[PDB]
Amino acid sequence: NMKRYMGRDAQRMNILAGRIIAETVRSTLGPKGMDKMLVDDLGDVVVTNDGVTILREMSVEHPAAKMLIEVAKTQEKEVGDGTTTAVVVAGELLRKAEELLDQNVHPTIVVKGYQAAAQKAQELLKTIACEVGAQDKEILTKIAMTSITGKGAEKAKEKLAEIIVEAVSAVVDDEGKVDKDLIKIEKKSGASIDDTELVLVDKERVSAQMPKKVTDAKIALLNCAIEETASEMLKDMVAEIKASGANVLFCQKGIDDLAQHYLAKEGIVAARRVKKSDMEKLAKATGANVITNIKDLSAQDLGDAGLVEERKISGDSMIFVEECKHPKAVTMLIRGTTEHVIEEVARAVDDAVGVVGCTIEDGRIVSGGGSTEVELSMKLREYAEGISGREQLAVRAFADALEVIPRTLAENAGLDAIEILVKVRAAHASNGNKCAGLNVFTGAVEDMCENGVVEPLRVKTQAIQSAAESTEMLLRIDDVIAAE
Amino acid sequence: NMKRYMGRDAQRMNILAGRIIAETVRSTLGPKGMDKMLVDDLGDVVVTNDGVTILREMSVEHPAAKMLIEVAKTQEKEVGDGTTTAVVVAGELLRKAEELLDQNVHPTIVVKGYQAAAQKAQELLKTIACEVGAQDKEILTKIAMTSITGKGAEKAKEKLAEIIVEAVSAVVDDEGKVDKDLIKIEKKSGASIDDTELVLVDKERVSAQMPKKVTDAKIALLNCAIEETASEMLKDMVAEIKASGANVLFCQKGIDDLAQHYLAKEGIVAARRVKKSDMEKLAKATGANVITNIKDLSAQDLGDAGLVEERKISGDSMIFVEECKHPKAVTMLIRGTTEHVIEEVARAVDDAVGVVGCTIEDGRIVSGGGSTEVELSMKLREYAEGISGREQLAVRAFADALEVIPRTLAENAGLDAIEILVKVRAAHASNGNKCAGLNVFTGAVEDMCENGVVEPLRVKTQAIQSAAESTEMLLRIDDVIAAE
Ligand SMILES: Nc1ncnc2c1ncn2[C@@H]1O[C@H](COP(=O)(O)OP(=O)(O)OP(O)(O)=S)[C@@H](O)[C@H]1O
Ligand SMILES: Nc1ncnc2c1ncn2[C@@H]1O[C@H](COP(=O)(O)OP(=O)(O)OP(O)(O)=S)[C@@H](O)[C@H]1O
Repeated sequence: NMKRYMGRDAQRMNILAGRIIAETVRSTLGPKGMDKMLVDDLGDVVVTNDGVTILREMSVEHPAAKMLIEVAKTQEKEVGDGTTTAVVVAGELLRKAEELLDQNVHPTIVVKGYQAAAQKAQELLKTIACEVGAQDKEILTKIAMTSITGKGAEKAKEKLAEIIVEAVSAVVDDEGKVDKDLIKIEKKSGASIDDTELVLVDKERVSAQMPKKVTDAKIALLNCAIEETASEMLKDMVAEIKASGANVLFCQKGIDDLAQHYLAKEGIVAARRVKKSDMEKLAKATGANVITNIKDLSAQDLGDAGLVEERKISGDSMIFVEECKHPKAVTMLIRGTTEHVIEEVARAVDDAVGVVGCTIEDGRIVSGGGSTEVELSMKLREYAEGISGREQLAVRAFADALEVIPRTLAENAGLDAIEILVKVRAAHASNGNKCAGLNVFTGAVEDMCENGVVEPLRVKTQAIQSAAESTEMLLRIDDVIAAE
Repeated sequence: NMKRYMGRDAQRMNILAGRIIAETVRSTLGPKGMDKMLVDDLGDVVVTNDGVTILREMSVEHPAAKMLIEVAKTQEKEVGDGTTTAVVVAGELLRKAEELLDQNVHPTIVVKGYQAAAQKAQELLKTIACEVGAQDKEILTKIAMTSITGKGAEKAKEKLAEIIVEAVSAVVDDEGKVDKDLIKIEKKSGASIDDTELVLVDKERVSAQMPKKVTDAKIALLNCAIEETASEMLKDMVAEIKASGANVLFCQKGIDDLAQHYLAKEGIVAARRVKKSDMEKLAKATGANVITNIKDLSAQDLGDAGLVEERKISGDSMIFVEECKHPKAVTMLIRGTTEHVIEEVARAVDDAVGVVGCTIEDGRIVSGGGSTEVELSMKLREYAEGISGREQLAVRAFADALEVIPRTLAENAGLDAIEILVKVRAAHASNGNKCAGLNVFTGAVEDMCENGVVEPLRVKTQAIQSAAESTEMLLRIDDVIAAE
């Protein structure tokens, strides 16, 4: 009772389960990559190329397959971009492992070489990484351009990348990290995509008596109700909010009609029945605390916004909580034709903000298009030469597994994956180039540094470490116990 | 009509047929190699380790398998030793080929790299080959010792190798080739193996009147009968033999009683009804011509032997046709307990004569025990690095196939074939040793030059060229037509 596989039947069962879900997202990789349509139980339709969004919301039930959905989940959490690359590598590390397992090479000798090679791979990517001065805006534009590319070439327009860099360099708290929460994202309609210019609550003001737009507003987020009868029992409740010094008031519950007069009598603007999702947004953006008791409302529990304005944007009158000047907080009015386009243009900026923010924090970038994958592969095979024992073959299989990304890039491009794999490999020997990679549009092998195809070092370093540590643990299983 | 396989079903059918007969002789290789027992239709039993004798006399019927029995057949014809090694390599070249065929790499790109690598392998073995002065007898003893070893360590005794070298160095016709036919092989009984001292016709003299042993005898080989009635019609026939000047007469047919008196009257010794097999032996050893007419018997059709003597060796009185002094022809009295032992001690010398004769003619030897196989493998992988295109992978597969012999040597030894394959490979890098190989008795990797494990260059160069040319032709078949 109830389900168990023995030794060889357990090792092959776990390796096959990791490889089968890896091939599902193997075609999505590359500028000429494929998209996936997922239809669940509800009949809800969604089409996505992003590797992490596919694995999370689709029906997966195999025990070994569920463990590999933690690699991409910690890839989007730590980096964001490179969720597809982190899964495919892990699949190839299982393919090169079972080739050694059938030859009676012990799994512990395999895990001995796999860890030692991954320990060396991290201390080899450091040299081949180029240093990008934190405010070198011409390179930062290229890094942002490389991030928008991959989701679409038509999305990658010269003017869009210039806007993103200006926002990230402004929100840097000297010295000198980058907080991604400081940039506010707004999703509005209107014939745009190009009209995109450098929290939005779907509500109005509780009374027409209240004014419309402050400068340097203090926002009190109340979870508790400000309620009553007919005997001015709210004059205390209104004065308690005035005691803290908050001119803006976001209430999650209902505000009574008597309190509406008194809050407007002071000059304080209030909003009734704001969605619970929007209340959690306001607390983290402005730096506010959600208070569930009006008696204990403190002045240090209030958030700080730059510009609060009830604009009638796209017809609807909504509360524009953003804003600043010499600004530590920036708002991005991401706009497009249909809401489904807007959300995609919103997620495209999410990756573009991350890479520029990572470049400022680190300094660091590596050549994309399967360029640094070849350089690291040839440097680890010569590293394997100086290792005595059976653990050498594990390092050799680790290095031969690194050539999967440049191989799969040709698989989805149209060109032969066997011919180019030799052309780039020969163009890495001795010295040059280190930056030589495959350009899917041109066809021939080109220098990626001059093409503008660059990705942050964290995209490659995290993806290797997350895939290595996962495959090391998966090769340490010989018995599977699955009840029910 | 009648049998045909299409494309992929034809290529896999021919590769599998070559590999299946390669595994049959794969266990025979090495000092700790296995023997094979073959029972045919007649019920005749014979046990042999020699790779070429197995493939020739056993029941083989597959069309693709019969073509690979021409490699070892031309290995024993050209070299002698290394018939097993020539087949196993050809099998691995088919295994590494079908790995490329499943990846849609075209067979002509495979044959392009396989030929170019074999062309380089021949011009890389020339440097790693050591020059052995033709009369350097201390090394020639080691080469002879290495030849006797492989068939048996108990066969390999110090005194035996010293005897062989003296015979080969004497039969050298200056300057300066070695004729293997000049050394006569005799198979006699008696408690020996150690009593082996540095044509034998199973017949006597036709008349007791005839003498027994000449010096510098001229031998007339007659196929025609010297026959008669009762009216001295043989006085012409006897005088016609005397006209040529031959004191020794070997007759294949019957000699009549009247001619027996007249031949003995002259002093000419004759023998009646010598086996047809022995007549062909006498013609090639002494340098004689088989004449089928007594009227045309010429003096230039007579052979020349050193010593002809009717010894009563081992009880039986047989004609000892050998012999010399300052000798261009040498006789080896190979002796043992049972006739089946004698024949094996006779075949063990056959390999020992070849290698010493090849060393005098060439100069040349390479380290055995899978030593030069590793050196050539690492030198062709770096040679593959400087080749652009898909033909590189064919050279890589050609070089990776060379490590089969050192791998199979460990397979039959008892030690791990995965662990040692790394130990020797790492001990070949940069410079040293070139002569590093596996010693099956010691276990650890040792220098083969100091151990005395050396083989002629022709053993390795012929085996590669015979296996490469065969596998190149076999990869050029896509349709099989087999009628009946
Ligand atoms: N113009 C280009 N030429 C060649 N390679 C490129 C180019 N633009 C991007 N790349 C490479 O393509 C890969 C990115 O492909 P994507 O399909 O976006 O997958 P990912 O970034 O691994 O994961 P996502 O984006 O989170 S789904 C990286 O390895 C880039 O270096
Ligand atoms: N003492 C030794 N230590 C290591 N290798 C050895 C030793 N003696 C011989 N060898 C190697 O063993 C191989 C010879 O093995 P064998 O089984 O005799 O097969 P073969 O010579 O290929 O074919 P035969 O003799 O014609 S059957 C050669 O590659 C030798 O260099």
